Amino acid sequence: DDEDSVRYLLYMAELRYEQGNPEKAKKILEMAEFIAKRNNNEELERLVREVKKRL
Repeated sequence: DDEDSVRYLLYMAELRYEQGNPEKAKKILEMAEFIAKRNNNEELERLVREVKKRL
């Protein structure tokens, strides 16, 4: 239900941050946040902000 698509994007933003690319990680995070806030699941947006605490 598109929830996996947010988890996929979140993992990518961590990798791009891990590889030392801060700009791409924010962009994938912006895309992951757009979809998450348009999903009916509230845990999805909780995970997004949690990942934002890691970046």
